[PDB]
Amino acid sequence: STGSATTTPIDSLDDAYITPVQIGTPAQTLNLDFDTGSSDLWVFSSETTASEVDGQTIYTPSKSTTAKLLSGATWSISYGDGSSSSGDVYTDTVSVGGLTVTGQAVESAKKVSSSFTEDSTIDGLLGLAFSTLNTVSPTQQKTFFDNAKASLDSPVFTADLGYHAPGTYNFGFIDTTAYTGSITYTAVSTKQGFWEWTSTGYAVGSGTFKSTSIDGIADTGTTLLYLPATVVSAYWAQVSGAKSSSSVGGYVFPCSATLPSFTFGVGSARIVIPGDYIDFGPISTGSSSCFGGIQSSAGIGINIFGDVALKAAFVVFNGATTPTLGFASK
Repeated sequence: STGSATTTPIDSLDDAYITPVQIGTPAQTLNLDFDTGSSDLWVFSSETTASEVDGQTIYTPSKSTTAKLLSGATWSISYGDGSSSSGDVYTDTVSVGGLTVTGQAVESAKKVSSSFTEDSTIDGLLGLAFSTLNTVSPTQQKTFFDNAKASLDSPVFTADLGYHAPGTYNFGFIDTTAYTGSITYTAVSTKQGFWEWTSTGYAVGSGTFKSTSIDGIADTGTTLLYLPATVVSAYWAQVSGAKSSSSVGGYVFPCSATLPSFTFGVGSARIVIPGDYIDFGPISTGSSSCFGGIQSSAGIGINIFGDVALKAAFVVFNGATTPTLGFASK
């Protein structure tokens, strides 16, 4: 089997991407944030505290003939941006782009933090990291991908995120028309439960490539590119007037700037992030200070190849017995 679903930016900045997902019988379609940095599939629901719902579409298990309470199971998750959610668990039929999993754990939110409430466009998350990170207790649950894997034509999924445009998540096949040149594969460590890999270096603009190992995670659920302070300083030093602002919470730059590109290494291959991808616009409405899309990972504890990086590539998440990651230009 295979699946193919379009993923769409939630706003003009590509802050996140939503993908329609069918849950239950008859289908209830919710728009979920596919997150390769976490491993819970959770939804706004009929159980979510009413004051914490503001425009989201909810899953109502009582209206699904295939929903079953997973008795005694609870979940609770906290994300890197400080947001959180928690609740109880149902199993139900879940389909993505024509690919169906029966008995998928669907984590129903009883509580969500303010950032989730405030984002009316995101009806929940669909985790695509390794199932070892799943938070369901006392019986840990598998991700949608883990459950689908054995049925897939090939044990892979791909992320093809657009810049200010829709893109695609495919399951079970590699669309050879979706990228240019060849795919370069690189080793993954699953030790922390992430799609963790080591980039071979970077360049700023038309500058020379610096060969240096940068361990980080491929994380579709993180907006920006978070890299070591040394690398980030070298990037922003090439932008007149750019500075790190503790009041704003990172590097800002004059909105009048033209940003240089940023290149990262994948083995001997190179992925180029155009400068425009690094522009996250005015820090506040009408400001001439703009927020940067490359930020320091210092104090996160891990480097994160988030959407800014991933949307510059066609990315293969290879879930074979020994997982690997592939990157191609597009």
